[PDB]
Amino acid sequence: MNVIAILNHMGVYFKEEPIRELHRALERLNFQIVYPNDRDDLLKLIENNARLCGVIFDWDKYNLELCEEISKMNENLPLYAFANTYSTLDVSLNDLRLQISFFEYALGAAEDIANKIKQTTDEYINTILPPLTKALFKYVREGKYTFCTPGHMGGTAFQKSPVGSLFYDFFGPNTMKSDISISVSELGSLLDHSGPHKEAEQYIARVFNADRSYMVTNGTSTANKIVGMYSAPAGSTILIDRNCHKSLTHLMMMSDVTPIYFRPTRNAYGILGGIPQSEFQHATIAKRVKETPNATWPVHAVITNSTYDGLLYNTDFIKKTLDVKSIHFDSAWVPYTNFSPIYEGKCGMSGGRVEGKVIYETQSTHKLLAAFSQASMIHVKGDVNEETFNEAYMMHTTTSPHYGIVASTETAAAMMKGNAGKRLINGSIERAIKFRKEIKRLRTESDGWFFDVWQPDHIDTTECWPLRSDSTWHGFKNIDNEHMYLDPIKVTLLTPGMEKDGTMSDFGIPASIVAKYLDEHGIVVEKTGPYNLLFLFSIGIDKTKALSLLRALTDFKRAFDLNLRVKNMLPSLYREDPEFYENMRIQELAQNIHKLIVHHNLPDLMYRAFEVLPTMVMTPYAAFQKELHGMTEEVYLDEMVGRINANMILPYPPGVPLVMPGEMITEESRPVLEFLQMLCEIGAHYPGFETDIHGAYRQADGRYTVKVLKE
Amino acid sequence: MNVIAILNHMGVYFKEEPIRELHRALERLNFQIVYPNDRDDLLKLIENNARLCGVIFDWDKYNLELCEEISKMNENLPLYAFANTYSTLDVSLNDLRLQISFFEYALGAAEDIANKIKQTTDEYINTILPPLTKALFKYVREGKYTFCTPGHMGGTAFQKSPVGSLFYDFFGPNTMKSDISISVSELGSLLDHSGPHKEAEQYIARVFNADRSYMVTNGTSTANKIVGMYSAPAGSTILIDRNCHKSLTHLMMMSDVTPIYFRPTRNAYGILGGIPQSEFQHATIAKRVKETPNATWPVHAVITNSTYDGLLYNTDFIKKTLDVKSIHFDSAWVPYTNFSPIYEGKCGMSGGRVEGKVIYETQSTHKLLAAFSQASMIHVKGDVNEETFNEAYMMHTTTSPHYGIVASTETAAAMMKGNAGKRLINGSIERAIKFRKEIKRLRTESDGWFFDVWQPDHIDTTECWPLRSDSTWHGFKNIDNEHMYLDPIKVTLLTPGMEKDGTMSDFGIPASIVAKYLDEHGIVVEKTGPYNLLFLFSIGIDKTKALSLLRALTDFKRAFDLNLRVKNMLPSLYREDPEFYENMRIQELAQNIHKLIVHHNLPDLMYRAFEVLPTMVMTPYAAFQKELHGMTEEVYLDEMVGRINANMILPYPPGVPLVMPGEMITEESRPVLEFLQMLCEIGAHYPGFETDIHGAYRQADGRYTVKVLKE
Amino acid sequence: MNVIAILNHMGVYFKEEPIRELHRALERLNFQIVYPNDRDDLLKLIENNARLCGVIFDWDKYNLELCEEISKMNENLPLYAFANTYSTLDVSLNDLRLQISFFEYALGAAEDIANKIKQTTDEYINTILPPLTKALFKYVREGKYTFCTPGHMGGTAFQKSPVGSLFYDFFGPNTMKSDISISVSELGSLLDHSGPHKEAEQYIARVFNADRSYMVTNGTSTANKIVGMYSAPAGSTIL
Ligand SMILES: *Cc1c(COP(=O)(O)O)cnc(C)c1O
Ligand SMILES: *Cc1c(COP(=O)(O)O)cnc(C)c1O
Ligand SMILES: *Cc1c(COP(=O)(O)O)cnc(C)c1O
Repeated sequence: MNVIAILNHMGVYFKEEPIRELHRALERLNFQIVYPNDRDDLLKLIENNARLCGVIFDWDKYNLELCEEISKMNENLPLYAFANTYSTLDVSLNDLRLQISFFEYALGAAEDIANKIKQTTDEYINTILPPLTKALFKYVREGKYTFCTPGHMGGTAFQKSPVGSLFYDFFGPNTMKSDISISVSELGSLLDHSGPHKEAEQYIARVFNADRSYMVTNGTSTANKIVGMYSAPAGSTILIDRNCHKSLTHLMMMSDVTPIYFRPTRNAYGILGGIPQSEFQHATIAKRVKETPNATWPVHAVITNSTYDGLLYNTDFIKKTLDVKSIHFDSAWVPYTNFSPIYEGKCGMSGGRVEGKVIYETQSTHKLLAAFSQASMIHVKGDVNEETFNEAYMMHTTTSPHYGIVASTETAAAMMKGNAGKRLINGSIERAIKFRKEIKRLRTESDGWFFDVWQPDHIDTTECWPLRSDSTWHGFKNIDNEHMYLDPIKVTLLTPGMEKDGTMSDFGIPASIVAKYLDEHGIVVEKTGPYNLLFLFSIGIDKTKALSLLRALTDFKRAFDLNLRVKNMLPSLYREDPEFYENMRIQELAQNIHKLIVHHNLPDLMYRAFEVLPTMVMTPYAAFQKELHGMTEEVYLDEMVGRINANMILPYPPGVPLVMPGEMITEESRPVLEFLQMLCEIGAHYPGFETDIHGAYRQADGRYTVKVLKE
Repeated sequence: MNVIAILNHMGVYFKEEPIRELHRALERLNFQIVYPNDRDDLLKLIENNARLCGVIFDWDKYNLELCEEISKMNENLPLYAFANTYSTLDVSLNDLRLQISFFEYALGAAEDIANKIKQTTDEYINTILPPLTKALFKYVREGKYTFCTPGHMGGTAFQKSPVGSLFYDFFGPNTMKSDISISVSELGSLLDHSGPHKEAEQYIARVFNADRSYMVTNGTSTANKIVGMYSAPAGSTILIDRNCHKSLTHLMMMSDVTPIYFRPTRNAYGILGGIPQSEFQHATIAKRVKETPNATWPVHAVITNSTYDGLLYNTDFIKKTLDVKSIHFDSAWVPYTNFSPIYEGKCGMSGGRVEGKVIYETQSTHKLLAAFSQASMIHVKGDVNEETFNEAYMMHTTTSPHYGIVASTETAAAMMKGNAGKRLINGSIERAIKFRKEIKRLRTESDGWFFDVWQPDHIDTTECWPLRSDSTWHGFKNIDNEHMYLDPIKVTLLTPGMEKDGTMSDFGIPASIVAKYLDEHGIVVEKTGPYNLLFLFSIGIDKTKALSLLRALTDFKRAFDLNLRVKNMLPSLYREDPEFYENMRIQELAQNIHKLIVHHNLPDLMYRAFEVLPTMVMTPYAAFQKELHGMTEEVYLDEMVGRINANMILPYPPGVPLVMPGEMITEESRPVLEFLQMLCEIGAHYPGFETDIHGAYRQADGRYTVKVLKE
Repeated sequence: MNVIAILNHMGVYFKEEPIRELHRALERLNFQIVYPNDRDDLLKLIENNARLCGVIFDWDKYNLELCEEISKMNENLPLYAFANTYSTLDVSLNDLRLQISFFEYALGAAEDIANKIKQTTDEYINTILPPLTKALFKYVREGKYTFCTPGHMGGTAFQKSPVGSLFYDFFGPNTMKSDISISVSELGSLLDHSGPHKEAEQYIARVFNADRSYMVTNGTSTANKIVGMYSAPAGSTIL
């Protein structure tokens, strides 16, 4: 932050001479001097260059063309405008947040002007930063408190060991000095909720529109277990979603509760939809209570909004139909549904406090924002006990938190405040919609097959495309209108190979081959398998990272139409088995895999398997108790009908659980077992595409083994 | 790491000319050149300067005086010794780990020598570093895999926001690039325990002498709950220590178990001793099972070794008398009991595998070592199930671990391996023993009172001082011999004010006033209150931080003997209440507080209160169930006899729990209630020394309120 | 105030090399470096030279010949003494007012040492000066309050008149900026006897051994008329 802009050359000498004298004075305090050209030149030095804090221009030249466009980007940006004798303001310059510092054209006084710019720049730094981060940066340059934790104390022990000097010189001197615990008086403690930590929690909830919010320092996987243990006593009933996370499954194994799984919607490509509106009724929930042994009235509900693919729900209908006093929303993929008018009424924070209910959200911080890993939040909207919810937060958070992540956790809430942060959320949406139009433009004009974006036929708008009932792009039968939304920054590329009715075709390329082709250039697909390609277009994807993805997609069509070899296209796959992948081309491998999907019938053995649910004998908490006593055994995959599993089956593809720990496969869940045996055959012929199931151990013959319980 | 040493000036020209030519060649690749004088000069450039990797000296001048002292410090340190024509080795140079690189004195070949030094230096970096850290540093300069988590992607989003540029320019560009998740193929995942993470768990367990060790990324407070949820089913019996931690209390409130509290020893100064040998008997444990309703055979035991003050126990006697198959040792203060011969047989890892038992330890990493915060380990010594214990670890660690802390967790185990790490553990002990002798030297020679170290009269040794039965320095009656140890790096300053029998005196200064006086110069007291001052002498405490503590202690005697004012000595205390602390001196405040301790009788109302235990009605897990249902109420402190509390009482001073959540104060625990009412009176007369109890809330009249359960 | 003294030479290289690295780091923040000779050389750099604030010497060489003579001349004078491994204090160093800052001989950390000396020097300035004078110097560097008396406002009107530029350039920029009236909130007023002016009256009386003392701004000739008009009514008798 040391860029000073000097716009507009008057041509006279009594105005350019003070500029030349100031040029030699600002460089003595480390400041970069730039000279833009016209009005459009200064506008490009703010959106692209974020390290600018000084704009020098003539006030009697552009008093209305610069005070309006700059105010729409940054409000507290200092403006070192130079006025004259006959200078005045304008009536249209009253409702604009600006910081204009006037000066004169006096010779010899250039030294006093340089001291005022440095003092004004320090005021801008001490304003846009939160008080928690301000106390961290001040303690590095001035704090000298000895005998504190940790033992390194800014890297003192690293300067005495030969191996410790390499780890300290990589990050930097200012990196280890900010690693302090609760051994500081002028910073308070995180568990005490006092001092700078008290004002930090009120600053995040005010920007994100909330009443009280904490700072989880162990990722979202930990924040879901703290809230789940607040409104679920031993022996109650919870309403967890079927499309849950690995951490959400362990929550059912740590508390003696009786969960009730929902019935989400799904298509044939593998993209899971959402929970229908009929499941939130009173006659639907109460019907499953009597059918499930040992189950009372549900007091907590876990809703995955959005899912792993990115599909927003309708919170305006759940907060009125679902009769749960503690409704939870797993907002681990949408930490931005507030800073844009196309996201109002789509989350729990949008709106107001529900009478007699409370909304919990675990907005991830390190997922789709800009902060260190292992960072999460707990958004509470309602009237809860402060002395009770505080004890549950200390059950998973240590007494010495890492302030390096805490400073970045609150930073994400400050980077989005104001018009400077709205240009990053709306900017990523405009870059995502532009990428969606570049696919349809290069599809009809191309000569052959081309990738397709899972989007409606009409994308001539900047909002969330609703999933209506008279469309064929989504392919969700019996879908509810005004309930399923689409995330514009969640572009899902649909590779050719299937039709629009859900059947198979004759010519197509699976998404597993494209996933490895993008890895050679440094692109890893977020979700691949059947015929989908999920990508993340958050604030970290600029115009360079977005255009680099389109160029790699055009190279795959050129290499496939010319029929190239595997060695001259996929060097990483050739090193796995050079003998088998010798005389093989890109067209021979793409056609042999497509025939195996039609032969084994993948879309049918996957849709019917995920629809039915195995018979849940006991609660997931009771299954973990038998494992600690040693009553577990390893059986074959073909010999397991009528047994209780011990772990959760997570087959890849897709990425959703199959059998929960504590269920039994009877005659109702017959297609469930057929889905596991089909992946063991298709993933054994060609190397590289082996079967990936988190729970199936590979032996020395080919047959996988599962972990069940003793009879 | 770029320091090259050139020792011994022969005086000739055919040997000094290649040195001058090499001086201009090594500077082109960023290397600092130093020229030591005699033999003692080179020895000071290694212990103090850890960034050295090149030693150039004549082989035919000091072939035995340098190859022996350097080998005792660093083994893999390269030695760029220059040999001659008539050069040979020595018989005494066979059992020494060195790396000697021979060269010649050729003109013009100085460029080829610089390439060999840079290549040898790169081999030294790629050897002393663990494979997990090596893969993290290499991924920064080569790995460019985009479209992955976290969202910042090396700090890309920070370059677009004005406030984000100030946070990216603080830690450094190489800091954000090293923040990656499990979205990397060549680094594996932490939950999968494969790849670099698989070899990292074996490298730590080998140095720390263990079979399997993990890396907890949420501090030690979280790792204690992982072991507690493995050998303690719902309805069993655990043996938790009375001197537990805040996280250990929440473990009893999350699992339906029946804990049995021990009876640790204690004196009058507030320093808690340890568990006697009689509590580990079979007739003592089985007697408390019948007296406690709903209690079976104990299957798990939690032993706090060491405590908060630093007192090692006797693991050689516990592992034979205590009949518990799952014995836990809370080693949250001794992460170094395997690098010195004066610590053998004092921890659970020392020795061998116990037949039919298993030892669990939670060594703290960010306490007395050198690593980032929120880092812990789980040491397992026994025969446990791998597929069962792994599920308990994933119930508290997120799926995307922060590799910045994981790389530093294994670094702490790598910085101590070899003789280079033994000089830091034994070096901190030598600096601690030297500090203990400087107190007794400045006590008799001084003219007046002086601080005293809680140590025996004979400290003329370098080992752990045992607590015998014929000594008066410890003041623990009915103590067991060869069971209580002393940590030399845990110096506890005993301020004058009490006698050696446990009564009170006439002249003394409390430790609370000294605690605030040390904060002015930059010294934070770890534990204070009655008449004790606990400090931490880790590896980070060098000779500068050690000598700075003695100077501040001598300044307190000078300011007190001359009778100075509070405003001219304690500026922080004067700003709290300038009106009351106006006409007050340092002698008037030190004498008024000492009379309040004798009047209210603190040592008697604290020793008898901690001895007796309240009547535990229900288990701590059952007390948390009534809090979620809204059956709590706030009552006065004077009206609570016969009620069940909801929170844990943690009064300061000292720092140990008083009443556990789920206990009742009857007629047996009468002194327990008197201890809470005594602190409310002594901490209300003079500002700054208010009553600090983690459980009692301050109202608007003076009387504190507690949180109990409804009848 | 920017003179740093480095006394004695141990002759070794692991102690003189950190001195050479610190020599190039202290000059970047405007600090003069002097190299005294023997013990009598450092004593002449304190009584004669008053702009000195840093004394660097070996702790294991003159631990009693320097900590006694310097204490007899200045109490809050910082002492940047470098200690070693086998270093300790003396029993005759308990009743002496000194400010000893310990360091090491580590290479590469010369930049961090320069930041500790600059902050220690700033703490020395903010301690020996009274709070009234300290608040006046900070108001000049940090103070953009407009529409206040007097009319010059740090010398603003002097930059417009040709004759006024000769009077403003004679004293200095920091001279006219320190001439402020009671138009400042964080400095209080002299007639109100509150804020910094309240603590200044109690500080002067404590130095000159008194209970209360004011500050007359019109010489002694005016102070004699204030006391005379307090204990001499109309028609009384004075001696
Ligand atoms: C990725 C994810 C998590 C894990 O996020 P972390 O911050 O790494 O713990 C938890 N829940 C959901 C729904 C996720 O998608
Ligand atoms: C300090 C301490 C802890 C907490 O350590 P962290 O690594 O910060 O989690 C836990 N137990 C004991 C006994 C402690 O002293
Ligand atoms: C010199 C003198 C004065 C005048 O002093 P000023 O401070 O200039 O007013 C007054 N009284 C006596 C006795 C003097 O000697």
